[PDB]
Amino acid sequence: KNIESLFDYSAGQFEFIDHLLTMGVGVHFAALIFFLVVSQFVAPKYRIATALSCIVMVSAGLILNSQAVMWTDAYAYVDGSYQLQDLTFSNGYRYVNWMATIPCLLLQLLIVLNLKGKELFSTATWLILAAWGMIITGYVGQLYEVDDIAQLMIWGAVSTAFFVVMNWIVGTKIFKNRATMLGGTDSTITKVFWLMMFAWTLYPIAYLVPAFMNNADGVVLRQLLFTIADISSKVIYGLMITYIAIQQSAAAGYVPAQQALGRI
Ligand SMILES: *C/C=C(C)/C=C/C=C(C)/C=C/C1=C(C)CCCC1(C)C
Ligand SMILES: CCCCCCCC/C=C\CCCCCCCC(=O)O
Ligand SMILES: CCCCCCCC/C=C\CCCCCCCC(=O)O
Ligand SMILES: [Cl-]
Ligand SMILES: [Cl-]
Ligand SMILES: [Cl-]
Ligand SMILES: [Cl-]
Repeated sequence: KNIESLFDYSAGQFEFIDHLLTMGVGVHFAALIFFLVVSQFVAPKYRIATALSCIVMVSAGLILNSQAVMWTDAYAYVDGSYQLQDLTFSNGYRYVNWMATIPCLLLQLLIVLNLKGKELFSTATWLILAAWGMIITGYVGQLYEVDDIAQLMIWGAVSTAFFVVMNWIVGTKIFKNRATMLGGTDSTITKVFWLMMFAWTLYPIAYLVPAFMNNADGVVLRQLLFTIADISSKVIYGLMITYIAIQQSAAAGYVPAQQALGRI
């Protein structure tokens, strides 16, 4: 069902994909240690936002690790190239994991936006429903990336509709609650919005790779786009969320935050 199964891979193509996934594991678990240590400098009001980054680091890191082992399990060097064996490789597990990681990325944004109570519960509910609609329709579409490209594009259009509506909720909440943010993070949160628009858009681009580059080099390109998008949407994004959480904690008088920012 996946275009990965259609091709043999040169030693260079196979080893580069292996190193891309392995490097992605190292980056996420290295960042995990950072968010863990820094969490003690976050005020209790925002500490959930930094803990969610730790949850995203292990969740994304485990999928990248699972993809890397599946990649080496599925292919062996036979007659001068890496060829498919018994076990299969698939990108579908990324979609299943997004069902958990995307709500975590959205929740930590709502936390540093100083949303509370019923507006927090209502906004998160609509964001998660829009995200799940996007992921499920996209998962169904990529099942047809070999057998029915036309069906992959129609499911992608439905998924893009959820994507655009989700981004409109995110943008509306950011620019409406930007005024409530402390320590100059009202400026920083606008860059987080544009980082999200850039990084999250890489995923539909990779989703369309079977339509404009259905060959072994397109397989490499898709994993490369996934690596750029994962690092930007989770690691860099989490580093900006954590900075915003620390800066607002210090502005609100949290002494550990003031001492942490003061020592650097
Ligand atoms: C850390 C993982 C993230 C931020 C995943 C983001 C996923 C998306 C933004 C989903 C994108 C899709 C569309 C925009 C329509 C085509 C199918 C979906 C999955 C790829
Ligand atoms: C924040 C951005 C993170 C970027 C992560 C990717 C880092 C490595 C990127 C690729 C460099 C180009 C590698 C050359 C590809 C060789 C083609 C091939 O033989 O398959
Ligand atoms: C084993 C696979 C390769 C492992 C590579 C290890 C290198 C990881 C490098 C950094 C990952 C990002 C985490 C850095 C924490 C924040 C850095 C900062 O505060 O500027
Ligand atoms: Cl607090
Ligand atoms: Cl507080
Ligand atoms: Cl993920
Ligand atoms: Cl073959």
